[PDB]
Amino acid sequence: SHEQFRAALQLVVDPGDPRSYLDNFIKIGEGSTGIVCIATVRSSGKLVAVKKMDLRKQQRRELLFNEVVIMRDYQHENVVEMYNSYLVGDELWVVMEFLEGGALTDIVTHTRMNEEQIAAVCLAVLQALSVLHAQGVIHRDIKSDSILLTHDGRVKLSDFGFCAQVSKEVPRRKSLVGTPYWMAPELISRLPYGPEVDIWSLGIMVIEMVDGEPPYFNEPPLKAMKMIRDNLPPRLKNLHKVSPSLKGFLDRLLVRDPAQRATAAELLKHPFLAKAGPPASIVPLMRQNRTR
Ligand SMILES: C[C@H]1CN(C(=O)c2cn(-c3ccnc(N)n3)c3cc(C#CC4(O)CCCCC4)ccc23)CCN1
Repeated sequence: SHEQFRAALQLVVDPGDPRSYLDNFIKIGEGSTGIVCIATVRSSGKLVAVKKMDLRKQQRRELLFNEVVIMRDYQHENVVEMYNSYLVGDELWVVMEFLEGGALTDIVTHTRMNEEQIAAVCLAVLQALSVLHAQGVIHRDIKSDSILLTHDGRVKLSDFGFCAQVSKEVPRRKSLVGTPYWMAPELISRLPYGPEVDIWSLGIMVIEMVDGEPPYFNEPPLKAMKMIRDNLPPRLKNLHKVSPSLKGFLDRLLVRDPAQRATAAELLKHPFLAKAGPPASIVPLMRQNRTR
């Protein structure tokens, strides 16, 4: 029931009607079940990000609990910070840190990044993923859209709307959750899975950064999933010279067998991440800067 869901959600969100201390909502994104707005904290003038989920439009409701609960009080340099969560009418509102730099999707679909830039993104995501995996947090939506940047190029992991929590007692999830093109093969095959699905999704995002799009992106999503399930681990098709470290790096991420796929803590030591540039190397790629 809808009101049954709204009632349970009211117990886990913060109390209050946040429309009191926020105004000047500017819509900047749409996710098919919700939107995302820039808002102004009326008491300080600072800008925050506010995402509003239409409760009536959630295929499966438990996911909204995951994000608001798992992310409350979470602090990491490479993770977008959630300030508060509120139930407003038929919408869940998440008030979070606003990243003015926007998504990595805008960079990857317009220009090809150099290895120093790709290494910098990988390092930021892997640092966030290693801390999250250690606490049992599975992101389940790693892609370019889930990467947000500051104006000076700092990488922050975003969109924990599909995240989940595993423990020593229940160490695996089984929900069919994620974006079809970045989904791990064990997940598409409807097997139980753990944090290793994020490592595969990261490997697909490397292909994004090199090739501009994930494999099979021209195909409909259900077609891409059948192909991920049955085909061999993609390697870069963007056949412009790639360094051997990047080649060896991707070979540790895009492993069909999750038990053989490298973990986040293992990849933090990989030679490819030595290529990582400073956050400033991301800056020229952003739309506000790349045409000057
Ligand atoms: C096509 C797009 C549609 N999208 C958007 O429009 C989004 C834009 N932002 C922006 C943008 C700029 N700055 C910020 N701070 N957020 C989003 C943040 C989240 C999120 C989240 C959290 O889970 C992170 C951990 C704490 C709790 C909340 C989700 C979606 C968006 C998503 C990508 N695909």
